[PDB]
Amino acid sequence: RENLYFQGTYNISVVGLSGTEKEKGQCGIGKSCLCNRFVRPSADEFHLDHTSVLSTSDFGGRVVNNDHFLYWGEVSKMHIVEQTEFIDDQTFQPHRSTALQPYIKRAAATKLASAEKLMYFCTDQLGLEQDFEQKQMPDGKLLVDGFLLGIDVSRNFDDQLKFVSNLYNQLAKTKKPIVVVLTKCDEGVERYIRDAHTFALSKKNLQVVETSARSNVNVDLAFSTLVQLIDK
Ligand SMILES: Nc1nc2c(ncn2[C@@H]2O[C@H](COP(=O)(O)OP(=O)(O)NP(=O)(O)O)[C@@H](O)[C@H]2O)c(=O)[nH]1
Ligand SMILES: [Mg+2]
Ligand SMILES: [Mg+2]
Repeated sequence: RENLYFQGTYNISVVGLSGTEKEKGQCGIGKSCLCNRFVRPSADEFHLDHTSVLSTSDFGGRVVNNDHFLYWGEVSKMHIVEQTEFIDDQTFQPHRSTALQPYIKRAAATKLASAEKLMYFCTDQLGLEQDFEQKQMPDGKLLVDGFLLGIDVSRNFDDQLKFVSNLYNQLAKTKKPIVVVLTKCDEGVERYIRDAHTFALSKKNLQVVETSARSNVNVDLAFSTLVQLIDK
């Protein structure tokens, strides 16, 4: 409720350039690794490799649950979702392509009902979910409180930033708090970092947190920064 000092639970959606392997140059922008390091930061539980190329069976399992988002779990309360795009492992087109909103619209969704969705660990889990802990997304539904807007600044960047700008506009229409997160800063390019900062400075009170999921720098800070903004 709006009158409370701390709302106590925070549903955070992590978004950024997403699509086919080709649209990502066979290299995603860092959403999954950011989420993974936040929710389960131990070396034993952190995976650098989280493919979004899935079989129809993987896509229809209870972890993916016919969604283009993943429930990464609960941090203790913060519930973490990654908005992405899953492609078929034979046709290489998005799962349910004809039925889908474009990513920018999909990713800006603030009501995320996926009943009996299980928490995601890794693509190994998929269709083998009995082999992992089975934690369900709360209430089968999340009302998004805020967004982390990811930008890969590591060494086609200008097209990424164009996409980020269009995605930002969709997010801003929600009137939900947004924090820009620069990802893979352990390999960061100063020109890219500078351009990302210029973009965020063009907006009203848009903070930028510089992160590395790989080196485990500023991951908690990115999320805490958003939680603080949510409660303002
Ligand atoms: N150097 C470096 N590489 C990283 C970092 N985070 C992720 N990566 C690399 O970038 C790859 C893609 O990261 P990933 O988190 O899966 O991206 P994504 O945005 O989830 N991709 P998708 O759009 O497919 O869901 C990883 O497999 C890893 O090689 C980081 O902090 N530093
Ligand atoms: Mg991912
Ligand atoms: Mg409040």
